[PDB]
Amino acid sequence: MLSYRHSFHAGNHADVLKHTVQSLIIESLKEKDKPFLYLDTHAGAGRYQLGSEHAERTGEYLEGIARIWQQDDLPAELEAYINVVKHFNRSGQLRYYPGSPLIARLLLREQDSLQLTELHPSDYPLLRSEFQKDSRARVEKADGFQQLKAKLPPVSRRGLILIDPPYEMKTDYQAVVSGIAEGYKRFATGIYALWYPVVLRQQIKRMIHDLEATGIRKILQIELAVLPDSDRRGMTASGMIVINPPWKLEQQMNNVLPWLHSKLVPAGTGHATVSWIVPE
Ligand SMILES: C[S@@+](CC[C@H](N)C(=O)[O-])C[C@H]1O[C@@H](n2cnc3c(N)ncnc32)[C@H](O)[C@@H]1O
Repeated sequence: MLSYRHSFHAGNHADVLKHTVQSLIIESLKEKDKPFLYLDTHAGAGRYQLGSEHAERTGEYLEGIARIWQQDDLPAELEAYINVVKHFNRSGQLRYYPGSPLIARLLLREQDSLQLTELHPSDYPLLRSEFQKDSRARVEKADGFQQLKAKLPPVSRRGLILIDPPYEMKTDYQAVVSGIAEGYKRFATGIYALWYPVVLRQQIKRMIHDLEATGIRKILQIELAVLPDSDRRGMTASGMIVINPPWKLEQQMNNVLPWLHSKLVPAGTGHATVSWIVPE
């Protein structure tokens, strides 16, 4: 029960993909002056210490953010995200990694809003202190999936909903789908970004089945695999499923995925794809 700790994984290849997509979506939303909501259902601590014992045990950040953040030929699509990372590592050494709530905190504007939830008794107080005196943000110790009912639609009528669970309980694979259907019912023009791991390809196929069955349209799938699928290799890939993706997102991902994959996976194994689960 809440035994998952994101500090082991912070800044790994999956975070790099996830936060790339988050930032691009946010930048798109800012192309209109009107305010929007950023909703993070499973928000985490806010930032992560990479020198921590948990990070270095896996050291997964070494094969993720570390391989891209100082590249001189960084694609223009990655600048906003990487400039947030640099902000938290101004010494030029990689010591801290910003979670989704801090990427949002620095990319959102004065008029925009954040609604964040985190249940874990270590991570919640940490997240709360990240947002003291930032009156744009509401931070609660509550179930994230329940927010898709309670907080939608936003008063602004615009927004990004990031659903990023740890999949520690297998039930998450169903809960993400029913959660999205509940959210969509309330706010059908929302942008929903669902992160998923590939541990067993089986469970992803089924999840995508259930998503298709909701009848929701306009669903984009972005996946980066560092290894081919297996049933004995832990997490070999991760992806972002985006409902109502912004107009440029498909092209931006086509622009940046080959570079990303080349940097994250120098051996060239696995794959990286962008395609539609359900077209318009
Ligand atoms: C991996 S993290 C997400 C990190 C964050 N979104 C980021 O990008 O930096 C998943 C988190 O969800 C929390 N959690 C698990 N179940 C939850 C629930 N039902 N509601 C809210 N938070 C949950 C965990 O404690 C953990 O911090």
